[PDB]
Formats: sequence, structure tokens, C-alpha cells
Amino acid sequence: VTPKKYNIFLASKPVDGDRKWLDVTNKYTNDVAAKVPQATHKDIDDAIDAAVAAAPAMAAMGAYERKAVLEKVVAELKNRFEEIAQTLTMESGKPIKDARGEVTRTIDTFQVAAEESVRIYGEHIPLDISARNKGLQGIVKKFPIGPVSMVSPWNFPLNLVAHKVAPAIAVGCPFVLKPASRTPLSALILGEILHKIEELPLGAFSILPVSREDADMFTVDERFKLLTFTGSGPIGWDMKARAGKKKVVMELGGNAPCIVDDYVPDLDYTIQRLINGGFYQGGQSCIHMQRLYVHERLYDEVKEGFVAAVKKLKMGNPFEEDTYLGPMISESAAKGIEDWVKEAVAKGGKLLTGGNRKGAFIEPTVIEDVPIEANARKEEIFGPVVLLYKYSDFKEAVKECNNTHYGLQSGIFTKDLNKAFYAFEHMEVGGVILNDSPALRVDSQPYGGLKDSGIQREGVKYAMDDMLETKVLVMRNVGTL
Amino acid sequence: TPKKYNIFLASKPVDGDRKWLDVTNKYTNDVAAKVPQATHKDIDDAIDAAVAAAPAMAAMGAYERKAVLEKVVAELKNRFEEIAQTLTMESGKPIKDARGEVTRTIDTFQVAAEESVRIYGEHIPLDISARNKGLQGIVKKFPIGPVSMVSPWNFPLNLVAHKVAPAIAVGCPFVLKPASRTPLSALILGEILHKIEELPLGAFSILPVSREDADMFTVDERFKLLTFTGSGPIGWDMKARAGKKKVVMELGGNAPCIVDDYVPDLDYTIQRLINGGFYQGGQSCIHMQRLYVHERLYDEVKEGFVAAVKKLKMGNPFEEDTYLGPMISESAAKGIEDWVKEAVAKGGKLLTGGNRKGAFIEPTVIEDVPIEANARKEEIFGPVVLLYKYSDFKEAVKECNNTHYGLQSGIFTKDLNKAFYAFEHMEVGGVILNDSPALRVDSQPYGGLKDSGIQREGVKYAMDDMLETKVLVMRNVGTL
Amino acid sequence: VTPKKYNIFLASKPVDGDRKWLDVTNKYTNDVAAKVPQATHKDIDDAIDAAVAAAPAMAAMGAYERKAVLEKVVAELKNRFEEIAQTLTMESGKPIKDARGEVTRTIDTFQVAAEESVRIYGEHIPLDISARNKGLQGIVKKFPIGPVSMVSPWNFPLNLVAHKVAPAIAVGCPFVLKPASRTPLSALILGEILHKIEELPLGAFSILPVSREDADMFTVDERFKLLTFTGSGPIGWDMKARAGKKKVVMELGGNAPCIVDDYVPDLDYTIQRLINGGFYQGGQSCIHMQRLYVHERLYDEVKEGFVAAVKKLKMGNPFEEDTYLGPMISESAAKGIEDWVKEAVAKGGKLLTGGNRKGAFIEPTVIEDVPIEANARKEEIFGPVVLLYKYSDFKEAVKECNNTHYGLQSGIFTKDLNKAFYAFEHMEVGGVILNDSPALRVDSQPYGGLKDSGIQREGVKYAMDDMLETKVLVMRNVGTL
Amino acid sequence: TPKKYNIFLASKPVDGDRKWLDVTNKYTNDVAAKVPQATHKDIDDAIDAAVAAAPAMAAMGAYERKAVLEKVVAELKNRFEEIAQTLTMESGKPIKDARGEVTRTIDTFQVAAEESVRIYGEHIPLDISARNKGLQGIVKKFPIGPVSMVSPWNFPLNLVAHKVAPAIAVGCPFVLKPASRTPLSALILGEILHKIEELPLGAFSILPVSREDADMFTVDERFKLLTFTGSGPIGWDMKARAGKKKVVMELGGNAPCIVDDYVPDLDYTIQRLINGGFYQGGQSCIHMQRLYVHERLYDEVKEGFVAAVKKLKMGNPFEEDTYLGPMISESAAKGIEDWVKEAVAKGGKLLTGGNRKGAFIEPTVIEDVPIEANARKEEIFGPVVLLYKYSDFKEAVKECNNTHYGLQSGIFTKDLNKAFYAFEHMEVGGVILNDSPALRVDSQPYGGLKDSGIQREGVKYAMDDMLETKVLVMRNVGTL
Repeated sequence: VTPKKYNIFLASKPVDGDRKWLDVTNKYTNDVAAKVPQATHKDIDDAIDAAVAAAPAMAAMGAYERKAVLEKVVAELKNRFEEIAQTLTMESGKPIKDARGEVTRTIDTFQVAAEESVRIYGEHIPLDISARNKGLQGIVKKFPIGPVSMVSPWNFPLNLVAHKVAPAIAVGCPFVLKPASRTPLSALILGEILHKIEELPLGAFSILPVSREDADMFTVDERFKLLTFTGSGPIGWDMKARAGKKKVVMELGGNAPCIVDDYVPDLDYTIQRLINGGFYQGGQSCIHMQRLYVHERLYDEVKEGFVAAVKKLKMGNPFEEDTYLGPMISESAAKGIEDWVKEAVAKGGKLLTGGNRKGAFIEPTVIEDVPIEANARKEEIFGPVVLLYKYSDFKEAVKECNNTHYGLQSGIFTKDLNKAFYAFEHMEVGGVILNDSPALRVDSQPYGGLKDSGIQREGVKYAMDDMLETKVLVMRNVGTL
Repeated sequence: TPKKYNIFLASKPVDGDRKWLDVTNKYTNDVAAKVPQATHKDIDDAIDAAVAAAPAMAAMGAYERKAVLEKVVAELKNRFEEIAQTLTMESGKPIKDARGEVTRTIDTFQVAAEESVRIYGEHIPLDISARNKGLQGIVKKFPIGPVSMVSPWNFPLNLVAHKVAPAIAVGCPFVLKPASRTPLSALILGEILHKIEELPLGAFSILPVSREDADMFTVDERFKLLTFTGSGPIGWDMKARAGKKKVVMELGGNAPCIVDDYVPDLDYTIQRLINGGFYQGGQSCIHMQRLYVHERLYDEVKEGFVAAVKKLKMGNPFEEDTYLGPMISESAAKGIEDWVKEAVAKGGKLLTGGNRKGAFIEPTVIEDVPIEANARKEEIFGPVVLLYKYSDFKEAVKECNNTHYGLQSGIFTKDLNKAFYAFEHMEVGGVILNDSPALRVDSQPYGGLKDSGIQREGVKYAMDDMLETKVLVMRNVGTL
Repeated sequence: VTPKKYNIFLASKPVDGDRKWLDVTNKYTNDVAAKVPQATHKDIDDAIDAAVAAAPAMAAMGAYERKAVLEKVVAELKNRFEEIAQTLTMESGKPIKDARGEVTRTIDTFQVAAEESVRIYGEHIPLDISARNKGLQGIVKKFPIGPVSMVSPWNFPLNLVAHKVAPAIAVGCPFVLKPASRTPLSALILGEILHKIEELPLGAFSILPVSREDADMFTVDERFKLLTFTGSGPIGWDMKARAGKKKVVMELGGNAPCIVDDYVPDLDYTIQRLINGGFYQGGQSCIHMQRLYVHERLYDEVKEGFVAAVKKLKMGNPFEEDTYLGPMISESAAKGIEDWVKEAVAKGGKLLTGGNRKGAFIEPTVIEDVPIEANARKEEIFGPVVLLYKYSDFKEAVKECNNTHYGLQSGIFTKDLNKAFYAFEHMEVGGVILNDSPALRVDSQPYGGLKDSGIQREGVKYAMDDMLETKVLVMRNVGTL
Repeated sequence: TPKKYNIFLASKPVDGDRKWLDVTNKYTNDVAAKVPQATHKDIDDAIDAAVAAAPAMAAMGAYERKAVLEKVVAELKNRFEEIAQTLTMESGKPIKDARGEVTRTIDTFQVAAEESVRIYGEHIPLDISARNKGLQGIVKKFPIGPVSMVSPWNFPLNLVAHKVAPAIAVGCPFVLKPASRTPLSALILGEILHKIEELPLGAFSILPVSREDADMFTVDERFKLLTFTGSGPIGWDMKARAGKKKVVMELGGNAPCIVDDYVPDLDYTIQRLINGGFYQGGQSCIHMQRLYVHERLYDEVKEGFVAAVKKLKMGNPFEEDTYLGPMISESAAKGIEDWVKEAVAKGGKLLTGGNRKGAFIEPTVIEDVPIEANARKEEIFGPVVLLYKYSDFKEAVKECNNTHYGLQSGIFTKDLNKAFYAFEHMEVGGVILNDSPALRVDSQPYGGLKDSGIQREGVKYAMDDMLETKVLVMRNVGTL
């Protein structure tokens, strides 16, 4: 098996040469499936200088030119669909059905960005609000913030890249992207696509897998006006603390709960959505449903149906069409999950199903009554593990949903008008999912959270706002001859 | 001795040798006021003055428009009780309801004062394709120009405020035709406006008009907008004859309410149903005329509702504890009484009331009135509620829609899906959730579908109809 | 020359059968190039009944389904581009270069509508503005108005159809379209495209060229919730007067002026834009530059350059690639223009160039100092005629621009900040064109006018507003357990 | 005898045995006031009270938030002269400028009152693709929670109002650290707020703090937002140490102005340049520090500008005709004097002023100061204007941008393209057209690029940073 050689992108151009090689493994077989050049400190410096130099031409592009770039990306993603999905499954270990879903969502993200690029509206504001302000009016317009530092994760290596790259192009910001070293190929495929687009100025982008020795440049470099990070909370908060003067956007982890107070529209559909929330992407999602709170009257029926449905989930080769659950990103990630499951049961948790490790594979797991002191309850598991709880009081269930240091998304199943809006009002999250699990994300919704889950929002039009600066033209007696 | 009033022609109080209009006390029937009636020449002069004042109205600073509206707010607060007393006298509405109307008028003028300094425009990119390279636009809103206002007798202060406050907030001159039965509230606004120096001369006229000249408010080409609140047949005929001008119509209704639950409880549900069915004595375009109660709740609701209507105090509207005052006229009361008798003759079961005493109609509840009866198909505009039972929610929504009107509807439910199904399928401008359809917030978009009219009132929505869009398309502006 | 037989569209289906034929002539050769079935009174009744019956399924479509219809129209227009352009030139007489420009603009119109179909936003409003309103909030949402009556013109038979049809589909309104009898083929091509789109419910559309005896149904029929008309002012105002209860939108004629107070960026570019304004579409445009006001210091230079440039304009066969000016819609239209030119010169106007008729062809004409009483000055000429005037005072030039019973668009060439904004403030029009002639229209801009030019605005998002009804959900203590 | 003040802890006036801080009259240097200094325990208690008050703050009706802000407006109008006198005393700003600051503060609180009832959300379709069928969303904004506020000494009332008014308009509890040199303006707001019943207990604290405890306002994890106005090096260091919370920074500037024309005339242009160059004695973040005049206008502008500078009355700020008061301290004045001497030593030509008399600095104009001089390189925060000539407009814009600050810029032009070229290319938050960069409307988005900070103030923009977005994603809601 000869590993495929890829190029990295430095100031819009494919580079390889005698640079050191980064190995990319097939997450199922563990074989090196690809070799990618590793960027040097000088390459990163050159990338940042090129982004600064390309900022005026990026800012001078017509709205239709920014749109044409994004539409060309959409067309190339559709054309290379299966190839991109196969590469995604290979480097991330996610089942091929989920990989195809990610490519579809990436197409939607670039498509929303294409439409938004031609809709950056400004305001005409009256400023004569009092007599002392007579004859004043303003024009409020938004401008590109400038060069953007992007650091993306390994769990959605295409879609979570798209949620940074598509808004940057829609606005007219040059960028330097550091893809995750474990999954950089999805990002490099975008680089190949972007390289062939003539409308995009030279130096508008760089996509560089970087060593640990130079990774800090993406945090501290004063030439970037914005740092946008998606990944681990402790890493993210530390980057925000050391970023310097630049603006910071963070999309971090979660410990998403779901309340089941009714079956909506029925039990079968409720179970299917709970299975999706608890085990989609093998729990390797920042909005994975980690905690399930079921009302007393429904508890035995839900537990029975839920556990029976998790026992039917196909775990195996992610390249197979009928695989529901693929392996974890690494054997070390799987060992960590296994340790937390063992600890949860040692502390009093009742194992309902799964909990066993087979290399990088973790069986879909359900644990009942895990105490607050256990790591599986307190921290983001990021694995196919669901913590099942019973409740008698709705207000108390909402309070328990909030009993976490995370605040990304929450789910609620209810037929009750007041319970639905009480949950919207009191759940300490960025998004409340009504009659679906918290694992739901529309690529146009404001996505992000409170507490340790991060700062600001992604979702194309919201991510674009963070890449834009407000400027007002205050006009004194303009139109007076 | 009846009080003598002035009318307002080109911002100035006028009287002279004009024909006198009697304004009667709607309880005692005594002539309480004498009002000059405008001539054809006064209307012509009013329209010419509005056309002449349009440039100065359009040139006012946003803070000047605000100062006018804030001065109206301050004068309404200062003359509160006097205005409320005059309101009860000319409209017949109980003094508690009249005070409520003055409060809502203060809120309407206050919302307009805040909106006057918030007329935003857009900066739009216009380079949407290669052929449109180097193009950008500034979209700004401008006063439409002189506006013709025709107001009703049921809320002679607040339904005037909903036309006048947006016109001032935008910078439109106007000519107002108040209802001849209730012109005093409109005339008190004129008195206030007359004393405001910031408002250009000729910005307003308030003229009670004969029927031989009333058509000028419809057909005159100098008016850029006609805004009418009143009777549907009158309104639709005015729209047909308006000519080139834009037309805004706030017409009647036949508002239904679904009771599928008690929210939060039975007591509160009954109180809101009483308010909807009998507030302003049913003389409201959003009066709850039809009540649909689910079969499992029917007997309990009917019993509680009928017991509560039997406790309603009917009498002298000047008395603090009076709930139900008289109808606008004895003829209005006779008409309601005829429709009640016809409803019972066609199979309707009278649960309470139905009797007339001069201009007074007892609060009435009739069960199972057929679709052929006038009380069911047409707006009653009286203290009459039609009660019905249903077994299927979808069918109750379909029956709510079984009308040629479409103003507002009400729904009491604890069900998330029923609440949003009703929002989606009710053919109205406003769906009231866990209150009767008689609810209106002075900032909400208010108006309807079908025979209930066209467009919306509520200060910022009424302002939109008094504004014209203008775009400045800029080719390579900023290229040296 | 065998005329091509077309079908008409009745409740989404192509029909012909036992119907009478409408002749469609080549506006250059006068040959009958096409035969179109004429709809009977029963066909119109069936079309309206089908639109009423399709209204619930139109209103129940997902936003993405409305988008998919519009995107499929975009794809079919691109695929049949040259064929549509050739048909346009044939039935309208407009030069092939202008016909291609009209197909591109129609593609942009349907594309803007596709993007707008997924962006119909509502508001969440606080309603607790005072103590009496405690515990109130509202959700304001927009709903399809219902069946739409559409009456389109002959001067842009594809684009001015698109500006009614694309927003109706973007919103989810069924419609019955009456295309102009002289130019129905462009509308019938949209009908062919629409017929093949499975996402569009059966009966969502009808496209019927209608005889005079049944044309009134489009005005008075109570089953229509909105009438949208583009065409002749006297016809339009009379339809508004007799429409009954339905809402009315009107796009009528104009008598567009242009002020030349400077050369922006230079004389060459100014002359080229003034030529486009005065003679593009052969002046058969509602925003044709009919009146030209040039400052006295620039007058002789502008007149010389402008007259020299009109003398170079190629008039002839609209199928020729280098033809600038094609024939008028009819010989009667040309005779009418010729009469107004002769009347203008009889009343004191000085003919600078053109003014001669050759069948349906009118030479590009320029007349100096035409008095206010002449029809060429008072009314919309809708021909290749420009009325030239000199001015000394800018404020007076603006006042003279406004000295008309129309109010569609105006143009101003200026380097002066205050003159630019004074003109924006005081010109009594829907659109002020800055440093271009009034003949400029972007398919996304709010387009329409004041005075006799009509009521309301077209431009996709503005036309959509008129096809939408506001509904508020007033919520009392929702979220109180 | 110095006046004794109270500080505010969890909405309540406190004094006790706290260490006393002296507040001096900036003209006489006499101790005018004695202010308690908060302890570490007071700050802890203030933050705990703000966390405890956050649910009641978030549960207030929009009209209750409005009523608080309207009560502040009414109290500011009532105590106008007293507040203006206290402002001149503690800040040293001339009484005319102090009165203008109270006016601007009234406008800020008034804008906030109107904005408090206008926090709109969105109803969004979420069915953007087939996989998203049956999805819809409600996007609503929620208070971010407890706010840490750190205010400056240059506008101790208005720059406090720009943090406090949006916090109340939104429903955020807050802990304010006023500048220790000018706390009295902040303590008057506290006195006003203490008497407002609608405001929940613990909603606010106003605490003058020692350097030993000042870091709590930066690092404490109970605060959800840090909003700072002051010195750039201090601000950037606070952003670095803030932790997880959101950070808003309003820092200094080095504002330039281009004079390419006289708009509408020379007299008006000179008056605005004088206002820009010397209003608040240059002790403003938008003070016009650099003046670029086109070569054809240069001699005429220099002559008129220098002559007008020479007429400026410098003296006792309590006098009605004083234009220029003293600097905040003698040390501040000595620093400005050193930079003026350094500018002249490096080649700058002194056209007027440059002398120090205690805390007073004469209004100064220096021509051709090189880029290496501190007076050109850094924010002077004094009555000093750096005068330059240019021949090329594009080059003048480039030179305006030749700074590490980016708050505001000014441009005088009659040219449409120059106006919009400057709007496009000036690296600032606000471009002032036909006025100096010292212009600020209390409703405009105010803030900057580069070292001038992050985010925007101006009531509705400051409210945005105090709000968190929450979406309710609804799956098949309304399906029965």
C-alpha cells in the first residue's frame, strides 16, 4: 500500500519539496494512507506576510467575485463528492454514510456563504436625535477585519473547516488555516479547489499542517486580526488568554443533556432521535447527547426501547454502507473513554449495555445513575456513551440540565407549550432543540455556547459578523447647497 | 348649556357662521356640545394648506418630529381626566374604559415619539453580478405626502391617535374627518396640536364634514394616502373610488375564540372571555363574537361564563363600577335586538340577556345560532356572544375561519402543536394565544384579511404606509 | 416560413386542441413566426379555480422546495440561453445583444428569488411596552397572500415577467399570468420550464395569452388576492380603480430626466452612458432617458459629442450582432413617435438629428428646447427621442426634472457631494441614478415610482413583500409553568 | 469643609470605617470631597450580589427596565446644575463643557430607555435544504449576566452612562469601578439608582478600589463581560488577563483631520478645527491631534487657525467664558510640556503656546513634527495640534492611517469621490464628514481599530455586547 502524497498550500500555491513528512493514517486499519508536507517556521512567516499583502485586493473584490469563488467551491465539492467522502471516512474513521452527510452539509455551508456574500447590508441612520445633533446623519458599513488565523478540529475535518473558510471568503478576509494534524486531507482538498479559482487573489489563503514547535504562531502573531478556534476547551481558553490584541472566536466542547417529558410524535420516532443524539459520529461531537433525563412515568418504557435500539447498532469497518458506529480517533481516545466508563460503574453507575473496548472501538454504552463526582458525568466524554437519569419534577430536570460547566446545546421532547418556552428561557445554552435531541445543527443557525463551550457564534451569517468591522460615516449638513 | 367647540383649519381654530353640529351625551341624550361643520371651501383650503406644508413637514429634523409627539404626550397626561370624561360623554363608554383609552393614546403617541428618531435606511451592495460591477445603493424612506384620515366613533381618541401619531412621526401633513357622532376627542388633539410651535402652519386640519362633501376625503388627487377605519361596505366602496392614492383600511370583524384548555385556570379564562365578549359593550372590531369550547369543558365554561355575564353592571357610564354602558344610539340597540330575536327564531338558544332598554342592550349569550342568521354571518358590534361546542380541534379552527372577516382570533391551549397549528391556519392578522381575540398592544401589527381590510396599523407599521422608498444607485462613488 | 406552434399552460399543463390561434409576428420581417392557442373564458375560470385549489399545497411547500423550483428555472434558462435570446429578438424586435442582456438579467432575477425563498424572516417582538401589557410577547411571521393575477408588458417580455413570477414562487403563491399578446413566447418558455418541475404543485401556475373579451377577468375576479400589472398608465390606473377588494401593485411608464453638471469620470464615459440612457431598447423602456439637462458651461461640448455619437448608432436588422437600434413594436407605434417629433418642431423645438420614419423604424432623434405644451415633453414618448435643455442654476434643473406627472427614475452626473445628496433628497422619483443615466436598473434594487409611474416596488425582495401578509401571534405568559 | 460621600454596595449606600479617598478640585487643588474606599470583602460581596440579582434582572419586564432609565433621565434633569458643578470641580473641565456632558448623559439614558423596549429577535426558516425539512427557529437575545465596568477620568459621567445605561436597558447586573480621581459623577448615578424601586436589590455596586484589589474587575470568573474605557497599555493588559469573559475596550486615539475644502466656508471650518483641536483641552480619545491641510489652502488655514487659537480663554473652569481649563494633574501637564519641547527639539516649528503654568498647558500648534517625536507617534491628551501640509489627497489619507491608533478621522471636502474614498480607506471606526474627528453622537457606533480598542459603544451597540444569542430549533412544531 503506497501512501498518497499531497501538497500543502502556501500563499495560494501547492508546495512539497524537501520538507518533512506528516503521516496520515487510515483510522480503521491504522496504516499510513497519506503523506503531507509539514510547513516550516519560514513557510508560516511567508504565509502570514502573503495574507497581509493580499488583504487590500481581498477587500477590493466585488461582491459577485466573492460569490463566484464560493459557487466554484460548491461545484467542485459536488463533482468530487464520493472521493471527498471516502477520504473523510479514511482519515476520520467516521462511517461512509456520515462522511457523505458531512460533504452534503459542507456544500450547504459554502452555498449559504455564496448567498450571504452578496447580502452584506449597512444602515442609513438619522443622527439628529436631539437639537444639538441637528443636520447629522450616518452611513454604517461593515469592512473585512483583515487576516484571519484559523485552527480547526479532527471530528468534522471538512464541515468545521467550511464554517471558518466560507465566511472568510464571503466577507473578503485573507486567511492562514492550521488543519488538525490527524485529519488535514479534507482541508488540503479545499486548498486544491481554491488554488484553481482565478477570482481569488494570490496569497488570499494558506492551508498548512504545522508541528507543535510552530503551532503558537497561530495564537500570538500580531499580523492576524482574528483567531477562530474549534477544538478542546483547555487548549482554546489558553489560546484566548495568550492571543494578544486580536479578536477571538471559540467553538469548544459540550456535555449536552436531553429532557424526555413526552413522545413526539410517538415513541418510535423519539427513540430514533435519542439514538441519533447519543451515538451519531460515535459520540465524537461537541453536541453529542451525553445525558438523558426521562420523566418517571415514561422511564421504564424509554429505557427498554432505548437499550434495545442501542443493542442493534452496527459497529465495525466505517467503509461498509451498513456500519452505524466506526472506531474512535485513536486507541488512546478509546482507552480514556473505557477508563471513565469503568470509573462511572465503580462510583455506583449501573451499566445497562456496552462499555467494552476492542482496539480503537468502544461499544455503544448506556449507564444509569452515574454520580456528579464521576468524570463521565462532570466532563465531555466525546464517545458513544449516554448517562440515563429519571426525574419527577420538570423544573428540577431543567436545573439538572444546567448543572454543568458547559453550555452548547440542550434537547427537550414535550407537547406542552409552557414547558417548551420555559426550557427556551431557562436552559443555559446557545441552542435549545425542541422535539429532537441536542445533536441537531442546521448550517445556517447561530451555533455556539455559554460557559466553557466557548464565545461567539458560527453558522455562516454569524461567523461573518465576527470577520467584519463597523465603520460609520457621520455626515454634517450633506445635501446643503 | 352645551359647550361650543372650534374646528381646525390649516392648524388654526375656526368657528364663524358655519352650520352647527350637535354632539349629544350618549347616556342622557342631552346636547352637550356644539361643533362647527366644515364647508366645501374649508376642505379645499385644508387640502391646499396640507400640500403647501408638505415641504416644511419633510424638512423637519427627526428631533423636531419627536418634540411635537412628546408635547402631545405631556398635554394628554395633564388633561387626562377631562379627556376621559369627554370620551365617556360623547361615546357612551364607561369611565373606566375611557381612562384605559386615554392611557393607550398616551402609549400610541409615546411609541410614535420613539419611532420618529428611528426611521432607518439601508446601505445595499448592488454588484450582485459582473454586469453590475462598481454599483452600490442607499435606500432611504421619505414622507408619502398629504394624508386623508377618516376615523370611527367606537374609539374616537385611540383610533385617531393610530393615524395622527404615525403621520407626525414620519413628517406627513394631514386632513382628518372625525366621526360626526364623536368629534370632540379629535378636536382636543387639534387644540393640543394648535399650541405646538415646532409643527409647521397647515400641517393639520380636523374637520367634521357633511355627507354632500365627505367624498372629497376619498377622491381628491392632492391626497397621497387614504387611511380609513370604520364600516366595511363604506371602506370597500371608498377603496373603489379612491383614484391613484394608496389606501389603508381597518374594517370590522367577527372574532372567534377557541377554549381547548383553562390557562392558567378556569377563573382567569372566564375573566378574559368576559373581557373579550363584553368590553366596550361589544362595540369593537375585535369584540369576541363567537366562542368555541371543547365538549369536555363545555358545561363548566357555559355555566361559569353565563354566571359571570349575569354579574356585569349595566348603567350610567359616568359611574365608576359600571361595566356596560349604552350603545352609540337607540337605532344601533334596536338593530342588535332585531338580530338577537332573529337568531332565536332561527334556532338559537338564549342563555341570558337579549332585552333592550332604550339604547341599552343586556349582555347576551346565545347558543347554537345557525350560519343563516345575521348575528352569526355579520359583525354584531354589540354585547352578544355566540356559544358553540366542538369535538375536533382542526374542525374548530376551520369553523373560526368560516367567516368573510379575518381580523383577530383567540385560542386557549396548553398544547404546543395546537398553539402553532392555530397560528399557521387561522385566516386573520392576529392570533391571541391564551387570551381572547379582543387583545391589542398599540405597537403590534394590527389589521386583517378578507373583509377586515388591507394593511396594518400599530405605530411602526402605520408609519411604513406613510413612507415611500427611494434608492440612490451609485456608480463608482469613491473612485478618484 | 412555417410558424412554430406553441402550447399555453392551464393548471401547470400544456394545452392547444380545438382552440383559436393567436399570430405572433417577427417584429423585423412582419412574418408570422409563431401560432399560440387562445384561451377561452372556461380556460380562465379553470385556471383561477386550479390556483385557488393549489394555494394550500403552495403554502405547505418547504423553503428548500421553493428554492429548488427557482434553481431549476435558472439551470434551464442557462441551457436554452441563445434559443431564448433569439425568440426574444424575434417577438420583441430588440437587438440580439439587448435580448442576451435580458436573458442574463432574467437569470439574475430567478437567482435572487432562489436566495430570497430561504430568507423570509419574521420577528420576535417584546409586547410588554407598558405595565398594562405585562407578560406579552409576539411572533410576527409572513404568509403567502394567495392567488396572484399577473399582467405583463411587451417591452421586456421575459425580464418583466420574471419580476412577477420569481417572487410568487419564492413566497409560495399560485398565479395566473396574462402575457402581452404581441410578445407571449418568452412567458410560454417559462411555462415549458415550470411544467417539467415536479416540486411545483399541480395548478400552481397558468400562462394564458387572453383575448380582449376575457381580459377583464384578470382585473375583477374576487378569487385573486393580488393584481400585479406592468404596462400602460391609463390602462393600469383603470385596473386599480376596478380591481375590487384585492391588493394592487403597478409598474407604469415614466418621463426620465438626467442632469449633467460634470463629466464623471470623463466626457467619453458620460456620453456613452447618456447614449445608453436615451437610446437603449430604442427608448421602449419605462426608464428611457427622455429629457437631458446640461449645465451652460458644458452645453456646447455635450451637445456636439452626444449628437455625433447618436449619428454613429447602427439602426437595422435586430438579428445582426452590431445593430444598436431595432424597429419599434409596430408601424403605428413608429407613426405616433414621428407625429410627436413633428409636433415638437412645429411648437418651436430645434431638430438636431433624426426624426425620420422608415416603416416601424424611427431614427435616433435629439430635439432642443421643446416647449412644455408639446406631447413629446409632457408625455412618455417610448421611442428613440431625447429632449435636450440647457440650465444655469442647479436647484432650477432639479425643479425642472420634477416638472412632470411621472416619477420613476432620474439621473445626475456630478462630482459635488452636496449636489449628489440634494438631488437624492429633492428628486420626486423611486430611484436616483448617481453618475449614470436614469436607464440603470439592478434586478435586486427597489424599482418603481411616484406620481403616474405607479404604486409599490418590484425588485425581487420588495415584490415578495407585496405577495406576503403579516400575522402576529400575541402570547400571554407563555413559558409560565 | 470637604463633602462626605457614600459608595454603593449591592444597591445600598455604605460608608463605615472604610479608608477615605480625597477628591480634589482640579483648579484650586483643595480637597473637595471624602469618598470611602471599598475593601476586598466589599468587591466579593458586590460580585456575589450581582450573581444573585441576575435572575431578577433577567425576569424584569421591558417596561420596568424602561421605567428605571426614564427615572434616571428625570433625576439628571432635576439635579442638572449641581451635577455640572460637581463635574467641573472633579474633572477640571470648563462649566460650559460640563453642562454639555450632562446633556449628552441625559440623551444616552434616554436612547437606552427607548432601546430597552426594542430588543427584537428573529423568526428564522431552518428548512434551507431537504435534510432540514420541518425545521424553524426563534432567535432571541438574553442578558450576558454580571458586567465588570471600569470607567475613565476624562468624561466621568458620560463614559460611565455609555456602560451603565445599556446594562440596565438589557437587564444585566453590574459592578462599576469609577476612576479614583473622578468618582463623584459615578456616585451621583448610584444615589439616583438607589432610590429606584423597580431595580432589583444587588443589581448595582459602585466601588472606588485600591490598586491591591483592582485586578478583581479583570480576572473574576463570576463576571461574564469586562467593559473598559481608559489607557491602551492598561486595557490590552486587562484583555490578556481577563480569563473566559468577553472583553469590550474603548482606548485612546491620535485623530487626524484632512482639510481639502472649506465647508460651508472658512469661518465655520476654523471653528470646527478649534473645537476638534482644543475641546475638553484635548483630554479626549477623539481630540484632533493632527491637521492635514491642502497646499492651496495651507497659509490661509494656518493664519486663521493660529489667530483663533490665540483668542481662546484659558483659566478658572468655573467661569462661564473659560474655553480651556487645567489638565487633570500637574504631572499630566509636565508630560505634555516635555513632548512639546521634544517635538520642537526634533525640528517642529512652534506657531503658538507650548508653555506650562502649574496644571495649565497653553493651546499649542506645532508645524512639521517628525514621525520619531512622541507628540506625533503617541496620544498627547493635551491642547496640542500637529499641523501639516499635503499636495496629494491619496497621500494625505495614507498619512492619516500612519498611526498605531484608529478611533476617528475627519475630512472637509465638497468632492463626492474624496468623501467616499476617505470612508473606504480610513482605518478608523468613524469618519467625520465636514466636521473634525472630535464629533460623537451618543447613538452612533463608537470605537476603533488597531490600538484604539475592540467592539463598539453607542447605546444599541453596547447593548449587543451585553446580550447572548439563543436559538430555539423547532422540529415539526404545529403538526397535530
